[PDB]
Amino acid sequence: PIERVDYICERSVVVPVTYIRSNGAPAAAVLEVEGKMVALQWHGDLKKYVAIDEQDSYRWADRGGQATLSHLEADHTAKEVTLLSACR
Amino acid sequence: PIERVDYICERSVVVPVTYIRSNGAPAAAVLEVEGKMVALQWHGDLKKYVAIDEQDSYRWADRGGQATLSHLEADHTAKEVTLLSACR
Amino acid sequence: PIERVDYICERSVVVPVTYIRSNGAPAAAVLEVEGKMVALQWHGDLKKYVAIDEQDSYRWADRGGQATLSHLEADHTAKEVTLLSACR
Amino acid sequence: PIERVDYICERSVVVPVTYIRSNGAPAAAVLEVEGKMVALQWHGDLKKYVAIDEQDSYRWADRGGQATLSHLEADHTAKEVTLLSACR
Repeated sequence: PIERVDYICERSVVVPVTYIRSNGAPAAAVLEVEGKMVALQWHGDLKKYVAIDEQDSYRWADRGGQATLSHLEADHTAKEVTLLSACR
Repeated sequence: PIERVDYICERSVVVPVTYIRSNGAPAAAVLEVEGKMVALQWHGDLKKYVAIDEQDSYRWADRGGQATLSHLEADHTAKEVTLLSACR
Repeated sequence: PIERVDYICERSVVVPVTYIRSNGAPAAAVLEVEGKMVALQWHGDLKKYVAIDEQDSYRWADRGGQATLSHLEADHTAKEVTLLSACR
Repeated sequence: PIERVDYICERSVVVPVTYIRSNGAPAAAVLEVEGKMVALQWHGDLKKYVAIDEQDSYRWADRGGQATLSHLEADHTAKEVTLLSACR
């Protein structure tokens, strides 16, 4: 299943998302944020999508009506930075 | 499998693509073209990805080193319009 | 004067434009097309805006309700390619 | 004068900017951030460019090698939010 969902975040920022499912389960999300196309893979353990690029580790948490785009710099001192809190 | 591929087309136009595979086979492609995020599903019969939106029916043909972005307006008189011929 | 105008072209392609005027006259246009920010300068002789980058010579013709995005490759054999015919 | 400058910010975020000058002085900046084209006018008093849209009041401070994208929500309780700290 392929589903296009547009999210509207603070400052009227639009985050377009493509969700890709496989056999009932979340598998992939692709989104456009900060001028990048960000491919993310579902992480059932973290219950969040995590960018496939370890260098540029966006995370996208789908919580139904709401969603959160965060980012973790690739550093042990780095903490997850919430970048946007979205609504579809 | 999730794979980010960037394509460079005529006029140095960059088409970012996310390919999503399922059990060895192509399944989905997501690309950014003409300022849109375009979700496409693999069509084995047409051996091309076809937008999930019948209204805005981009097609993306992956031919290895080269790729073609086309579009079909949703009309019986409409013919496939080649929009870009890409290289990765 | 600075004016944001959004144009809707074929395939529902949106071309956002910023027009910059100086002392009553057109001076600059900035648009987003083909994933690029394209800065153009008014050419009174050609009555069209011409990209400042001679390498990537978009032209934008403002004809009121309608507008045309064209491109000229930097070659003597090259002819102006109409890329989009827009409406605001 | 029309000048294209690309800025690289945190998370490798690229902010393309067009600066428009008039008779030696800054006048306008157009940038692409958060998926928007943002037209800004120079404010000599604030020594920063301020979006022409009072609703979506990005500010862009050009400090030579470095630059800052901020935003002010249109509310008396709102404080300027630094969104990015850029380098050209």
